[PDB]
Order: sequence, then structure tokens, then C-alpha cells
Amino acid sequence: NKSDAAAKQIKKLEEDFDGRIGVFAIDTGSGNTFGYRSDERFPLCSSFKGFLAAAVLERVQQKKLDINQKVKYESRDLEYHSPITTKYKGSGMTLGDMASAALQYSDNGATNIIMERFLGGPEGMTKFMRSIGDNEFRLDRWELELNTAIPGDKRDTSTPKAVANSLNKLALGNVLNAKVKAIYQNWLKGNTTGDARIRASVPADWVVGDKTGSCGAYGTANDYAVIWPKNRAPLIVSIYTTRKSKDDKHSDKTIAEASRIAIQAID
Ligand SMILES: *[B@@]1([O])OC2=C([C]=[C]C(F)=C2C([O])=O)[C]2[C][C]21
Ligand SMILES: [Cl-]
Ligand SMILES: [Cl-]
Repeated sequence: NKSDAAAKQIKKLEEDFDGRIGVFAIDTGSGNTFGYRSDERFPLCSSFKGFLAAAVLERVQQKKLDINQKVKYESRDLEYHSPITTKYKGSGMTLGDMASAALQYSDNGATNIIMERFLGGPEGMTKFMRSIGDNEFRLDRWELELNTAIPGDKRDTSTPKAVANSLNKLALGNVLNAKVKAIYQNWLKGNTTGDARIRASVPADWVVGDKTGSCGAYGTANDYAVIWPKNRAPLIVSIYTTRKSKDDKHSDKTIAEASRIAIQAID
């Protein structure tokens, strides 16, 4: 009833913007869930940089990488949208600072360096997600080519559900020890690109961590979040969208509204 209506709201919302919306929301207290197109495929865009930061932390934790290790790149042609790597280029950044920049500012340079040097490229990225029991997620290509978001292209996609479950595992589950879990949570919390998405759908006094993607093509944008309400168990939210025509612009407000809806459905 509280779910059959939630779905109606989402279908109307996708029709409204001539597009396609995928949702998965978990209440980790009640075990309640809500889902619309949650097993349909959607492009990741930048949103996997959230999971890359987690992969770095797992390595870090196995004492295969030092979080404080200097990463040099003074002679690199930094990819477009590297706002943070660009500033430190003359001096390198720690591994920690590089991963968090991948997450928090969606920095392409940080992303690519980490995938090449420490994680085994996209295949390694996909392996890491398998290692935690995510079967849907796939990363095929690098920045920025992975952002094409061409309809029916399965490269570099996942499902809203697979994304949610995964976030749950990494942010709230037992893939990371207490120390590194806390860093991960902090990183998520300090994401700077998500104020118009899932965060705009919740009271100001809930803490949120999130990772957004914006493919910049076929109106494809997304956001995922861990939400900690005041007197309540953490929520997980997962919003994925595409649009019909290559030129369609992405809709921040549609993501926020889909977040409003999902949250009400698991409440
Ligand atoms: B990406 O998918 O992430 C991204 C880009 C541009 C602007 C954005 F706001 C964001 C985001 O939301 O993470 C480009 C780098 C790709
Ligand atoms: Cl970001
Ligand atoms: Cl964890």
C-alpha cells in the first residue's frame, strides 16, 4: 500500500522528465526495502569512485598500501575535471588524499592514477566488487570514455539494488575494520557534489555521506547515500537515471524527489 503508491509516484516522475528512474532504499533498522527498476541496468558515471575509495582502504588495511604513501605524477597530462590533483601536481599527494579527492570532488586524475597504479585498472575495480558479493557491477573503461552512457551499452553499469547493497556492505558492514570504516564514512560525509540530490531530500539534522555521478550525456546522473537519522538506524539510498535523447540534460531535482519518495516508502 505504502509501496504500491511509491511506485506510482516514481513512474509518474519518470514520465514527467521523459526518462528512466531506478531506485533502491534500505532501512537498516527495520530491514524494510523499496525498489523500482532496481534490477535494471544504469550507467555508473562517476559514482564508482565511491567504491574505488573503499577498494583503496581495503588494500591499505591489508598493509599492502600505506595511506600516507606519496603518489607522484608531476609529468602527467591530467584528465579533464581533476580540480584537486591539479593543485598538488608539483608535490604529489598521499594515497589517502588521492582516494578521498576521487570520492569528494570526483577528480578524474586521482581516479585514473589509482586504477592504474594500485587497483588493476577497471578489471581490478570489478574484481573488488565481486570480492564483496556484488555480481551486477561492472567497470569496462577509463575516465572519461566510461561516461558515454549510450542506451543499451552494458559497459560500466550496475543496478540501483546492487549499488545499495554494496554501499551497505562497505559503509555499514564488515568489509572494513573500525578504523578504516571510520575514514571511509568521513570521506563519504565530506562529499561536495551532492547538495542538490539525496541530501536535499532529508532534514538538515541528518548526517549524509554520498557519491554522485553525472555522465553528461543521455541525461544520465545518479547519487547514492548512507543517511544517519537522529533517533533511528541508518538508511541507504540509491538513485539512478537516464534519458531518451543524447542531448537530454540531467535532472538534480528529479533525483531529490525520487529520494523523497523512496525514503517515505521504507519509513
Ligand atoms: B562524473 O561522473 O562525476 C562528475 C562529473 C562532473 C560533474 C559532477 F558533478 C560529477 C559528480 O556528480 O560526481 C564528471 C567527472 C564525471
Ligand atoms: Cl563527488
Ligand atoms: Cl565495512
